[PDB]
Amino acid sequence: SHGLFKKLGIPGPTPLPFLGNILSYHKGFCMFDMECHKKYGKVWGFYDGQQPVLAITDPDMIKTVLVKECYSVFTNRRPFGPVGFMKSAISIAEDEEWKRLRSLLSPTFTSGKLKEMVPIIAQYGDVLVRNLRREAETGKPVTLKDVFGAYSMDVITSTSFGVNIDPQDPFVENTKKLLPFFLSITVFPFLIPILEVLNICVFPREVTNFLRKSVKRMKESVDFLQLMIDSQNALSDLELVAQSIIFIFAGYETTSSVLSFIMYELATHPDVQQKLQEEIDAVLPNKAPPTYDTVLQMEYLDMVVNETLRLFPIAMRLERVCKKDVEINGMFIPKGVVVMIPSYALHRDPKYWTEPEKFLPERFSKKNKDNIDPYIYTPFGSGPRNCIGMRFALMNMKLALIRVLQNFSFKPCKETQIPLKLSLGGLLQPEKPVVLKVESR
Amino acid sequence: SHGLFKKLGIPGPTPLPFLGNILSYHKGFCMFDMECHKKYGKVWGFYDGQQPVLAITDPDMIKTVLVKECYSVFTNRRPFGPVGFMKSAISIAEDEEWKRLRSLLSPTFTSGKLKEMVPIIAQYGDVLVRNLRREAETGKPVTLKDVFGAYSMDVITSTSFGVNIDSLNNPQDPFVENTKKLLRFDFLDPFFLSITVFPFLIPILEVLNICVFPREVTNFLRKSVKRMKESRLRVDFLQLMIDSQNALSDLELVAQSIIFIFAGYETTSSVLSFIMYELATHPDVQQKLQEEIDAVLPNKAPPTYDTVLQMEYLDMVVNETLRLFPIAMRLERVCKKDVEINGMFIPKGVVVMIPSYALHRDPKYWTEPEKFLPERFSKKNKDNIDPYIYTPFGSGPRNCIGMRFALMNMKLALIRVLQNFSFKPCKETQIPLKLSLGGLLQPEKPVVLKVESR
Ligand code: HEM
Ligand code: HEM
Ligand SMILES: CC(C)(C)OC(=O)N[C@H](CS[C@H](Cc1ccccc1)C(=O)NCCCc1cccnc1)Cc1ccccc1
Ligand SMILES: CC(C)(C)OC(=O)N[C@H](CS[C@H](Cc1ccccc1)C(=O)NCCCc1cccnc1)Cc1ccccc1
Repeated sequence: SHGLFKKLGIPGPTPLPFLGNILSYHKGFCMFDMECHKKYGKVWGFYDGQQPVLAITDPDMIKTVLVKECYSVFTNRRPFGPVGFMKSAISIAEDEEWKRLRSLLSPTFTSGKLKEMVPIIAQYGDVLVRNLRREAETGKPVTLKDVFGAYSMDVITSTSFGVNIDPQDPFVENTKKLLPFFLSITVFPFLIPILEVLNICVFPREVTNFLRKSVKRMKESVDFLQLMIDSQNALSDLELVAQSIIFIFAGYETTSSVLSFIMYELATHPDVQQKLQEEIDAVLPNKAPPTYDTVLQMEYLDMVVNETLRLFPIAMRLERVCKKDVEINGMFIPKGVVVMIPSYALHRDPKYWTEPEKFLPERFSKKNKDNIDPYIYTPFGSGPRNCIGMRFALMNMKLALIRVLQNFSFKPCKETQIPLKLSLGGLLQPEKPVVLKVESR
Repeated sequence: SHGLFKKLGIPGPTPLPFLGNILSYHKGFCMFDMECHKKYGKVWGFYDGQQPVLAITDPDMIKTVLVKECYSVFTNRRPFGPVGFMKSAISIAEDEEWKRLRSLLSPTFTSGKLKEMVPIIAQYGDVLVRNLRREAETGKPVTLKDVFGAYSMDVITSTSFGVNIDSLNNPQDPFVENTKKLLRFDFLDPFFLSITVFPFLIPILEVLNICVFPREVTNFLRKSVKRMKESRLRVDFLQLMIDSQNALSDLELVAQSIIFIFAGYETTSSVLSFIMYELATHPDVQQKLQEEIDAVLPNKAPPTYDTVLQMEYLDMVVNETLRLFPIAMRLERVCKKDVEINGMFIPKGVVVMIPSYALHRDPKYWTEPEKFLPERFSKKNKDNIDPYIYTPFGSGPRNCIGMRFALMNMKLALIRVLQNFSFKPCKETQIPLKLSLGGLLQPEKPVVLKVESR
């Protein structure tokens, strides 16, 4: 099954038996995609075990997979298991059950519901300034992911459940240890049903048994939880827990990690951090509380977040599974081949970005954003199955950037890893934690 | 009220009672703004009747009005009336209504939407080449405004509604004949010179259902858009308004559609006629432009989205023509509260105007400003260009929302036409071109040129 790409005339690295091309992951998913982006061109194919993975870079072919042929061919992602009861997760759901869950959780982040969340986040924006003021009056380098993780945990637990959880909070402690052995599932896809019918999972039982019991305590009979009960009156009780774990993890690990990526760039680029503080003071003088209209008005704030998401796409890749024999843009893709879109390799392609290594917010300016292909820059994906919490994540991260830059400035320390080396492992994280100096204003 | 600029120490022509400085418009908006820019300097003020109009020319002062203090101070334009139900149009909406309509219509011209419209425009390009070939085999000078307006009406009606109204031409198509008379602003006509100068005459006409647009063209466009709703039966301009309606009104949908139909017809065809006039009067520029198209698109290759963005000299010819002929001429903003920008106090109610025509021909910014030199916008010299002195589409949140669509439709026309034909002047070609001394930016005599095939 490894002579597939040799047959279709699609180039790619020579796979090893059983392992495939996984031994080339020693530098990471991103480094392997960039090396293959230069070695083989625009389209190459490699193997994750015996699972054939086809990488595409043509924007027209990307649009056909993500947007056009979504409900017809490229509907589901790579089968991920064993998950146990977490099979009902919208991020892992497939075919008809996904459309029911996607349409059930879509009204969670409308412009009206997002406008209601601004006063809720405005409360947590003050405790963030107060806790950072303690670490500002005392010369101590701040572990940013720590305090941002506490801020990111309160937002998603309040804007989705209405419950207040407020340094050793058992949620942040449990939600973080979903962070190895997967090396086997890529090589034993047949061991996935070995653990399904016999009920074995990959997620630790304690992080699920706690969250399953916490959602039941949350079931105090318009929120993200209130939508799932009104739609129940068909939604199951165990399916309700699976969607909460995805929202709790996405609201904590994604927002806080990107916020840590933004502060590092602003501290390592003083003129960029200064120009952003001046704009924030202009739109919001006297440290005025931010509103939904003032968040979208700050364009340089949007140009900074879009540039950081370009350099640091936490998802790195985009995966879709071809469910039947099709031919898109004059290229045949067999059934079962996982079509992959290297977001990291395309965000730093020298043939689409000038100086793709450096932090230049001028790329996303309204003067220059017309030269950016929306299918090359995909930090949240695209199509009907993109990031459903995209507008919620962009709002929460900007609310933290506004409320903090009004009161503090960020400078590098001695222990600040400059340049920031990304973790050579799996998910997109720095090797050493992001620590910076905080000075009051 | 005519002593406002005397109080603020701002220069300007002495106004007359009631009329103000309107009588200096005997040569037009452009000649008046250029005479004031040379006599009074960087900042001057005049009166459109009793309405004080402050003209600014400083790049930092223009950037503050158009970009910086947009949502807070300079958000709306001069009140234009009587318009009737057309007050809900995005170009005339004010404050929260415009902010709701602007975000509602911005996804119409994204990079993906414009790339979807290329195969649709490519269809009408072949019809344009065919009609230009009939008047080319026979030695007959062509009124470019006619053949480009029909092409501009085909493109904007299909890419925004999905309906094909003009077919094979049809030199008596109703849309072009009704849209060309939608609004013909003239000073020699009293009605406009009657208002403009006096604003205590707008609310009377509103209660009489009197509008600046004739009822014949509004009642037709009211039923034409209503007939243009065919669902159940793509995602275009019409599809965006209905999906956002499911709070958009029904008559508000026709209001925004009338603006898109007019802008797609008048702006695209008028600038194209200005471009072809410079190409015929400068065969070297037309030759050098034809060689670039043959290099990117050999053997008459069909133009695509990516190949259009590659032609630099095509972008340089369009930019220099838009410099010599800014169809908007002016950029006006209303100061809604007392402010002090760049060390200058501006009272509330004063209309801040940016003379785009006078700035595009300023000798202290452009070397030989009256000469057609596309080399000004070359990558060697484009860095020596201030983006707030050359504003053919405005700047800031309330700029031309159809800028990237207009630039594409004109280039897609220039490519497919120059691939097959060359343009030369005639006996009846007005050389030099005299601009209309009236209101809107048009030539006096229509641009007529001979069409030779290749
Ligand atoms: C900087 C922050 C975030 C980034 C960059 C991000 C990125 C992404 C990406 C790339 C995808 C896949 C798109 C595709 O496959 O085409 C995705 C899916 C998803 N995102 Fe996010 N995300 C972020 C934050 C969030 C947040 C705060 C939530 C809150 C609920 C969330 C919920 C989801 C869900 C549920 C999915 C799966 C959707 C589906 O399977 O239909 N994400 N995200
Ligand atoms: C060569 C072609 C065109 C030129 C030079 C041009 C120029 C301009 C200028 C200078 C403005 C005012 C900007 C400001 O005040 O800051 C404007 C506004 C506008 N233009 Fe155009 N335009 C062109 C074609 C088009 C097209 C094709 C459309 C299609 C819809 C369009 C729709 C509009 C609208 C709706 C506004 C008002 C925007 C608002 O009020 O928010 N224009 N145009
Ligand atoms: C990396 C590897 C090989 C291990 O496999 C993936 O884990 N890969 C996913 C498949 S299942 C994933 C598992 C999971 C993780 C944490 C908690 C619960 C389940 C999953 O459901 N996570 C949804 C998290 C929400 C989120 C996270 C980041 C950005 N936005 C939203 C495929 C996938 C990757 C990235 C985005 C969406 C889907
Ligand atoms: C000569 C005078 C007084 C009229 O003076 C202006 O022309 N002044 C406008 C004010 S109302 C204008 C009226 C109108 C005209 C024709 C059809 C419908 C309404 C208006 O709304 N037309 C929008 C047309 C779209 C367009 C036209 C040209 C370029 N792009 C887009 C203020 C104004 C000027 C320039 C751009 C936008 C607004």
